[PDB]
Amino acid sequence: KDFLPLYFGWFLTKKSSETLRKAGQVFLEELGNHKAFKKELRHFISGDEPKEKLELVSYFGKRPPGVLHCTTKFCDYGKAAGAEEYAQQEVVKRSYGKAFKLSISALFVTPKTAGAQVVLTDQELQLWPSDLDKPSASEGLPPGSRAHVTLGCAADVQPVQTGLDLLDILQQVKGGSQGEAVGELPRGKLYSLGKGRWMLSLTKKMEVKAIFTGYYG
Ligand SMILES: [Cl-]
Repeated sequence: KDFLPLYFGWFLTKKSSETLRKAGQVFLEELGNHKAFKKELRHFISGDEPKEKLELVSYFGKRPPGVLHCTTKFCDYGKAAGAEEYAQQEVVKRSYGKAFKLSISALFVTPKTAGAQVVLTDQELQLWPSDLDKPSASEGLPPGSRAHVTLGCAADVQPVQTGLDLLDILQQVKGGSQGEAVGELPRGKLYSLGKGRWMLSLTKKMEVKAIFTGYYG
């Protein structure tokens, strides 16, 4: 029997991966120095940290090696639920190796993860899986809302958490967030969502080039 990839997704080109990685790092630096973030630090960490400055680049140390990616379907070589159905789809086979542009609308941080929110085109949405275990933070969010690029994770967090963290952030702002920004960073408006959750809504969306394919460990 033929096994499947570990996961399907869009793998950023080297240059797009470097552009987004650098924007993520700049965000972490700017956020950690922002007055609003600093005065909410005890909502973010929970230990015996001193009354000194947290460097978010250190905090989010488990950064992807190599290129960045946006996962569609985690397959675990066929062991994940829904893997075989996903992979057999015409659209997946037709798209395999195709180039796409991914639109990044926002960067976000929680105490667990840092990531970029991806807003998929209608063509890209056809590659989004139709799975069976709906996260409660996805209630009243449209399919494909979880799409993201992981930028870093805290030490004991697994990268999958980044999509759950995005969904939870999106739940906070689903009714609209006009007038609610706590402040601004150079590239957009900064939102403080409580419980260590922060979102930079980009003034101008970023656009990265990627290729749809399957990754094998
Ligand atoms: Cl979703």
